Amino acid sequence: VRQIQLLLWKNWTLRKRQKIRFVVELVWPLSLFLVLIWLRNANPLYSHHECHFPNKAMPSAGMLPWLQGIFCNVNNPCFQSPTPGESPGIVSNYNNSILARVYRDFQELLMNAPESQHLGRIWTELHILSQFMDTLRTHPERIAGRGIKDEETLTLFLIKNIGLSDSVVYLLINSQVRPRSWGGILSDMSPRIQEFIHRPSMQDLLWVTRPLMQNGGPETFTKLMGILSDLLCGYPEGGGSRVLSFNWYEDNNYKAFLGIDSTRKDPIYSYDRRTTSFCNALIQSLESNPLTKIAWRAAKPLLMGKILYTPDSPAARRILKNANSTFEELEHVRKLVKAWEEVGPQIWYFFDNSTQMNMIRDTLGNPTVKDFLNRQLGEEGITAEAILNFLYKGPRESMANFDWRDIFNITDRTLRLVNQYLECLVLDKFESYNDETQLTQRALSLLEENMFWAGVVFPDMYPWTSSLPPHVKYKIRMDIDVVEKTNKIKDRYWDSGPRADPVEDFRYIWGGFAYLQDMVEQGITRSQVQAEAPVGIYLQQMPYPCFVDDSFMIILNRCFPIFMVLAWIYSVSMTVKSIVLEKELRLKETLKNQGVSNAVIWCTWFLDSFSIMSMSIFLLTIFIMHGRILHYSDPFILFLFLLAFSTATIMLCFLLSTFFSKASLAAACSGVIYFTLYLPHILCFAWQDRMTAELKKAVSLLSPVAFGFGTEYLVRFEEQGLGLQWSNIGNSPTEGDEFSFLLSMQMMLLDAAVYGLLAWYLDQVFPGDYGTPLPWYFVCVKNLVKLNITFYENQITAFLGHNGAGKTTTLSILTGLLPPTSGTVLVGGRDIETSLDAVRQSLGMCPQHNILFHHLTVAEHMLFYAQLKGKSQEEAQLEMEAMLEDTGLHHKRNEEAQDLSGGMQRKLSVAIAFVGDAKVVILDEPTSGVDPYSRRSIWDLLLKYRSGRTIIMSTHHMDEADLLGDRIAIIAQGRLYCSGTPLFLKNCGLYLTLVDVNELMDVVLHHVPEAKLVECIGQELIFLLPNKNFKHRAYASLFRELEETLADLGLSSFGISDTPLEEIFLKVTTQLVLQHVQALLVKRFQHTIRSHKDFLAQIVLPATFVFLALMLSIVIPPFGEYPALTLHPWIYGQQYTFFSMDEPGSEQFTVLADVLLNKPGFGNRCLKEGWLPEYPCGNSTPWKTPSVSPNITQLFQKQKWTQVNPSPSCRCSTREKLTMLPECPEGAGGLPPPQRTQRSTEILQDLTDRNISDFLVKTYPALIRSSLKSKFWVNEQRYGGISIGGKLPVVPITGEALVGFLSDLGRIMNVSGGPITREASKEIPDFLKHLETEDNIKVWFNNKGWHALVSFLNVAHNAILRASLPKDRSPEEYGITVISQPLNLTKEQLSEITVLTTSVDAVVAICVIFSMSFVPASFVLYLIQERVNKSKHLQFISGVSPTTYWVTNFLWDIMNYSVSAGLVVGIFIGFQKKAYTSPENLPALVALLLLYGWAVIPMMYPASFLFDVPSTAYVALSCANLFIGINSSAITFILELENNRTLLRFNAVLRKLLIVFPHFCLGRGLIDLALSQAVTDVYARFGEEHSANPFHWDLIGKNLFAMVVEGVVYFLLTLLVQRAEPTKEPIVDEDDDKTDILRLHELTKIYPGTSSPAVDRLCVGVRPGECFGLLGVNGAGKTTTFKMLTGDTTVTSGDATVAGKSILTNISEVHQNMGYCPQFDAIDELLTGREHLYLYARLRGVPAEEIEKVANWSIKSLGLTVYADCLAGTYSGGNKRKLSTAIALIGCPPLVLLDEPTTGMDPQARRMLWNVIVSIIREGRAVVLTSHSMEECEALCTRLAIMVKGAFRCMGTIQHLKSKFYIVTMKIDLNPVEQFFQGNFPGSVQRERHYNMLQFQVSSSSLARIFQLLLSHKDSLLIEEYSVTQTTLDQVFVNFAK
Ligand SMILES: *[C@@H]1O[C@H](CO)[C@@H](O[C@@H]2O[C@H](CO)[C@@H](O[C@@H]3O[C@H](CO)[C@@H](O)[C@H](O)[C@@H]3O)[C@H](O)[C@H]2NC(C)=O)[C@H](O)[C@H]1NC(C)=O
Ligand SMILES: *[C@@H]1O[C@H](CO)[C@@H](O[C@@H]2O[C@H](CO)[C@@H](O)[C@H](O)[C@H]2NC(C)=O)[C@H](O)[C@H]1NC(C)=O
Ligand SMILES: *[C@@H]1O[C@H](CO)[C@@H](O)[C@H](O)[C@H]1NC(C)=O
Ligand SMILES: *[C@@H]1O[C@H](CO)[C@@H](O)[C@H](O)[C@H]1NC(C)=O
Ligand SMILES: *[C@@H]1O[C@H](CO)[C@@H](O)[C@H](O)[C@H]1NC(C)=O
Repeated sequence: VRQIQLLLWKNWTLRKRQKIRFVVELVWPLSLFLVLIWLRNANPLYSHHECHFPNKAMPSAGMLPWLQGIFCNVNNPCFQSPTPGESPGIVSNYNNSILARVYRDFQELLMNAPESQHLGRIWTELHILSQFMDTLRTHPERIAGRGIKDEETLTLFLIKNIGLSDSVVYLLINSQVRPRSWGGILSDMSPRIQEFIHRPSMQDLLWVTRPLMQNGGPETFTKLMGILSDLLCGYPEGGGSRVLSFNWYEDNNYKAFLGIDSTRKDPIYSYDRRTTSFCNALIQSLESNPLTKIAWRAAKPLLMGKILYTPDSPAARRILKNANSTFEELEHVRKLVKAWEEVGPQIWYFFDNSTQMNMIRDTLGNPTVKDFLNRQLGEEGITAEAILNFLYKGPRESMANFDWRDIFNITDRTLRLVNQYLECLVLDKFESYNDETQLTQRALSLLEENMFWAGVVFPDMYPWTSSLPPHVKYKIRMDIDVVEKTNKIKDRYWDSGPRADPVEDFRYIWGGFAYLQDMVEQGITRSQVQAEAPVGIYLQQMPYPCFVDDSFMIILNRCFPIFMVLAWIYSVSMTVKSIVLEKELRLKETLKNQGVSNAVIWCTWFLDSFSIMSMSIFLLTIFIMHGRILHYSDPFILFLFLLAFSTATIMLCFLLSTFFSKASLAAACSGVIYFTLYLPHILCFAWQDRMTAELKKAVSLLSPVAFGFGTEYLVRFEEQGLGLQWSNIGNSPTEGDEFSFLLSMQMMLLDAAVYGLLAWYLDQVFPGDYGTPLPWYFVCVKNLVKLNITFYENQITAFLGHNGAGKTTTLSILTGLLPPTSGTVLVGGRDIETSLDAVRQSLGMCPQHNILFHHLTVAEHMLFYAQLKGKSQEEAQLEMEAMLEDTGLHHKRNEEAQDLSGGMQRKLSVAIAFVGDAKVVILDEPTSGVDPYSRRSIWDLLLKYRSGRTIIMSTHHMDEADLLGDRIAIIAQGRLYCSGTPLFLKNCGLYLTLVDVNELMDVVLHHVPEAKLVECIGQELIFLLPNKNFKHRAYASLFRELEETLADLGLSSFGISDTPLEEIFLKVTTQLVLQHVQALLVKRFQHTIRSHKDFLAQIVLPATFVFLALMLSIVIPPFGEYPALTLHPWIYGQQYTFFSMDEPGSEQFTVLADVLLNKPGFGNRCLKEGWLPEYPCGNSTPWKTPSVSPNITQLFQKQKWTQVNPSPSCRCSTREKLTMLPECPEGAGGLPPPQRTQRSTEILQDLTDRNISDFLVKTYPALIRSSLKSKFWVNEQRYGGISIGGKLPVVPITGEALVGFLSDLGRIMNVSGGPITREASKEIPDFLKHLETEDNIKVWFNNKGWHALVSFLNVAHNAILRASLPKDRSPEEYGITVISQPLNLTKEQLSEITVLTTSVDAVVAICVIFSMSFVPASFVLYLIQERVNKSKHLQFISGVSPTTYWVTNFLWDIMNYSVSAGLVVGIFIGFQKKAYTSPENLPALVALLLLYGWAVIPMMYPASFLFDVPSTAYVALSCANLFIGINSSAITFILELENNRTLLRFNAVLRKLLIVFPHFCLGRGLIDLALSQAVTDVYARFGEEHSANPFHWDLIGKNLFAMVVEGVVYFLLTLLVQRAEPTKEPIVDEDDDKTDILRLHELTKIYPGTSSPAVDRLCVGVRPGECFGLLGVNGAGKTTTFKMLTGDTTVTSGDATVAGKSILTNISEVHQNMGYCPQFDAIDELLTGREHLYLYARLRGVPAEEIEKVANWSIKSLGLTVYADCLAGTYSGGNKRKLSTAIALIGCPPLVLLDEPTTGMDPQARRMLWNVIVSIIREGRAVVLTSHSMEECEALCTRLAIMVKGAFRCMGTIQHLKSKFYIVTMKIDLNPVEQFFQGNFPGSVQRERHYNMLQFQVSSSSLARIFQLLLSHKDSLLIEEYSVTQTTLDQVFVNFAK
């Protein structure tokens, strides 16, 4: 088919000529995705490496490990390499620290080396003899000549004075000449000590200790913390990495969009306590300084907090006595520190005054080897005297490290400071309360000062239950701020990451829940068993693989379809508007009649809507690739997906093309239907994806839903990279989901196909032009019988006929639109047998409506309409040139059809009506409405196309038929009357009009006996004379007589006229306002009850929106309710929990494993119904083994792999592409776990003798991928078993009896002494036993599960309890359960819940406002409908001033708004929506609802003036109101949430700026009501309560007052928006190129009501009986004068407006003067839907009262009881005009301005209307006519006037006016008549060829000479018949504006 090319070219021409929709459709979606590009740039993707978190020691695993662990893991570091904790045997990570390295260097060189054994003897020598001390050493010394003392054998002295030739003289005794033992070879462990101090352990002293030694505190606290970590922690890789857990999606609204988030109620200051009075100082310094205001707030409950137990029963006291294991040893530590107070005074006694200190001073000569000390300088740092060093520098003397100064003083100061700090602790934390209700109030009291840890309430035990049940159950009641919420157990939004923030998500560790829980369970276990065998807990979080968390992935999954829909919404609207407009102009019917099929039209529309769509999609894909938003998916499959979406939406537009007939309405409605069809994808995405049937084709019947599913799959793929590559486009992609991206696109294409097919099916049957439901396919033209018509080849055969009397059906049969067959209508020599071909190519037609496109130029209109049935384009140029030459419109070749003149449009349509060489042509009213000059132009065009064509024109103008062409054909409901020329059909007589009565009538009677005065009208006289056998006396002798006698008689005019064709055609066939507002109210009531698309659509749609809002708000559960969780591992779904059995050599560990995995099951599910009341436990115990995977799994791991990386790693490809999880290969973690077994529900894996980390971190991606199906609530099928076994590598070697060694050191001293040190040392072995635990167990927990670390503590402690008990009391009955029940919230805690609820309240308030705003939009639509379509100024002139009109419209608006308000309040009254139905709150709500309309309707009213389309105003107002309300509520709500100078602006806009808007007032009213209700509910169960009476006069009352004042001021504004006479003359001189003494007479001038001289200086007025016709050319449209005279509108004063309505000028009295001149409303102002009562409403404006007459007054009309009962919108073309002109004359007004009194009416009705007009002018009621048809202005206008170029030209009666500005027709050889017309008559004109029907016009008054030669001498000139007619008034009018 070739029509597709031309149709596509036409569509492209329209698209290019629009130039406004094309540019925006191409540019604006790019701008929309620029938002996505900006969001991608702003929101980055977080990428991070592998994590291996260290251990988290528990209080049951010693004090030292737990304390150093809580100090080390303050950040919970992420470590790439696995920590030593994950290893099977070793469990302590802190063996790389400086202290650990020092302790490893020691205990190796010194203790564990067989070198100190010898020195032990010297150490234990002591040799401290108490009796042989204290200056008691004297000996007799009787030895002589020898020593060991001094010889005493001499007569002079012994040793001193006898040192010369005598006895002993020196240390060695000698009588002749003067002169055990060695400890450790005089050196002991010298080289060992030197080596030990020369190790890297010097870094402990000379590198890191030196900053601490200098001053108290080296520098800022960060460096001190780092130094302490280096000493204690010693973590590798420096400071550990962090994940920062960037996920706020769990509440925390203040920190996301409210700016800075305020903390909790911070304490004021240290307001006294029982502490040291120094601890208060540091507490104040920490809780007031912002640096530590956060850390101390999270540390005060632990150091200074209380734990409360409810039962107070002896069992509870016994349990807690076994639970204070850590505190009873922290007290021991504190006592040990405090023992310094007594030790120090005795240690310092060794320097000031001590005998021991003197020994080293006295040992310098020979004791302790030689003079050198350290074995004669054994080491470089050794030796020196040491008597002037840190060893001693005298008891008191004045140096870098001399004496015990700089060591003892600093040590004492540090120890005293440590004792003071440690005294700032509370260890009697356990407080004994009862009944569990004092617990809650005391916790509430303590939480103000943060001195409250928790409360351990025990269910089901009375205060008198000394014994302990086999199943001991207990609860922990934490504060909700520092405990995980118990209402949600999962994150509810899976984000790739380990969820390991130090402070944001580990509320179970730093909050103290886990520590207290473990202490309580340890107490319970040790009370129920009491068999020692201590086993702690070393909770270790599961490793996490390297991940790339992209925060943008949340977007583009719920925002990409939003943007796509909002991007093609305007294209959808524009294309639907174009399609509907192509049918509204009745142009699709024209195309179908021309020959092109419907399928071709659909195909070309698809091509037009697809070319621009493809261009836009190409631009969008280029932008997306350039925007770096979809970087990995594909460059091309995205383009294919968008093309599929485009064709789907084009098919949907084709579907929505139906159900519509108006372009604007369809354009407005499609733009919202296309989004409503996209809503249920959002509905399924929001809390509905979990409930899926694996085949969403049923719900994806809408294309946007399919696009949403496809983009969801694209998002889910983009996380792993390669989103939509061809390799995995479909074939069960996305973790084996049945629904596929490829399948989704294919079914969307099928959806487009079915939409197109259904659109075809509907369009074949829905339009009213034609239909066929359920088709179930399986001499040129002449008519002998069809009745007898033979259209001649060169005649304009006017096919006249009455409406519905064969004038339409016969044409429809002949044109082939409805071929009846069985006839002899041989059109052009061809029959009906084949009318599709060779007929339409030469049967160009023209319907009544125009067939010109709005936007095509005339240079292309004829081109398209000639090539539609043409073949080539070269001939098309010649045809266009010929058509332009004929039409004479060559100058206006580039002007579009819309810009063409009104009269030129019809001329062009007739020109293109028959252009493809149409031999036979059909015309339907070629000149229905045109200017007479344009009528003559189009007639000249038609007469130039008669060379070979046989044009057939069916005109309702009988006057036009006689002048268009010969051979008229009138059909009188059957057959043919007479197919002859009008001259031969006129005589199927001659009426001469002569314009005193007695003198005028005397001439007619005297000179003729058959002369009769037909009508003696005013200023007229119509004389009737016979036509047949009239001789010469009655032919023109009267004209000779009238001309002979014309000076005496006035007349001044004369003429002869023939019989008009109109006759021939018919021959064949106050106290007034109260009664006006009532009428307007009745009209409104009738209109609103006779329209189901305006009343119900405005009282139900808001109700539906409010119901949807209520449904959305109700389903939201309360946010402030926190239930209690049983805290067992089965709270989640089916899961894998592993099982490592390490340290097999311990029988206790073997029995623990056996009673963990086999006998009582994994967990707590006892033999009785416990720990799982609703979870039954089955009996499977399969003990299976995984089958081999010989693909590569049984082979790749079958090679030799060392201890390192036993698995073949996996691809952490986060280098060039962000793949999030590594997506590890088939190797994964290696061989599968040896067994899978389940007892209750969970699969158990025996990870024994197998690497745990290499499996846990590597098989996790596979499990999560297999489990991730919705990404909302996904169970990763694993949370972490517990690894039985593991020894704490560091254990105190000394153990017990260390005090005995310490006592021996203090034995020879006062180092022993003091009451405090005895108390500290009496129970030291228990302290050392509890310092660390030898055998220990590890626990693995997945922190992504919220309640996992707690639950696995519970299962581990249950196992420990079941293992420690002896070989009796079977463990199947023994268990412990914890229940986390947080405390009830406080004011500040519930403030967040109040804000969260107020958010939903504001959302529902916005929905209610948007729903309620529709009614004012409907009122505006009605106002525009009755404004632009007239009937506005019609009611103005016929009614009271606009003030009362607007008042009654306001009253009706209130009446129609009250019902909707009642519906809304009645849908709120059900279910008690947010307690809006309360007796105190309901009046406020109903008042707000009622007053919102009163306040917003006056703002809706002015929108009528701005908007002219009565359909675009609805959307442009609803969207505007929605935007205003949303903006107002958002500004007034989100800004209300931190004193950052925005609160002043917020208050200003709340008080003065935004208070004006009623939408803001209603929003504030509902928001404040919701807040008040929430506060009342909060205070209800707190016992406070308050009144909070509505109408606060400052909170919600101000909104009501604002609405009340706004309604009045805006009504005044609407009234204001709706809100000269120099000289005049009575003289009339326009007749030749003095008062008012007549009825309905005017004596005034006139001036234009504009800035240009439109109508100035008009005539005076009209006589009582005078139908003054205000005619004129289209240049002077008379609108500027008609509007000024009546109807107001453009009735501005201008320069000199002085015209009056016969009683007063139209200055300051137009309203009073408007009661005399009812306009005829040439715009067909029947804008209502009232039947038989529309005239009842229009009959108002009665002088005093007509209520008893209005029934009969409506009866007087133009033949009532015909269409009166029919609906006003169901009237025919002329019926509405007849009704309008009947209304225009109801009160017999003196002056009537009948503008276009009839239009498109059959002559049978035009004659009746003219009869009514003459009847009403007979009495004296003047009328005014301005119709373009000269037939009406000649048969009705007694006087006539024509205005040209802005001024009138001529006046007077029609006959006298035509005389200043008589054609004889003869019917027969033109030889004798031509000679007679040139020999007898000197003047003549053309003879109109020799067609035997010639028309002769004489330019002279010698009518007498045309009688004898014409009638009497007819045979002399061979004339069969003759007739004389004067020139038509149309010639005179054309002559003026020629
Ligand atoms: C768990 O063990 C700790 C170990 O101390 C208990 O701590 C309590 O500590 C306070 C102060 O250190 C003791 O108060 C003292 O009472 C004596 C009189 O008995 C008085 O003379 C002192 O001046 C001081 O006020 C308190 O006695 C002590 N508790 C016990 C039971 O001895 C903690 O109470 C233990 N918890 C449980 C639940 O048993
Ligand atoms: C805090 O909330 C708890 C919820 O369990 C309240 O305890 C019960 O609250 C309900 C109301 O929903 C009452 O009907 C019960 O009587 C309460 N229990 C008891 C034993 O009285 C608790 O009262 C609340 N505390 C407050 C509001 O201070
Ligand atoms: C911890 O374990 C042993 C204990 O001596 C030793 O290899 C070293 O101190 C540490 N090993 C590490 C950190 O790999
Ligand atoms: C400790 O240091 C102080 C401060 O200089 C000093 O006065 C004192 O002598 C030193 N030695 C002591 C207190 O034994
Ligand atoms: C121990 O202290 C007491 C009193 O403080 C004192 O008398 C005694 O001498 C001291 N010990 C020695 C060895 O001096």
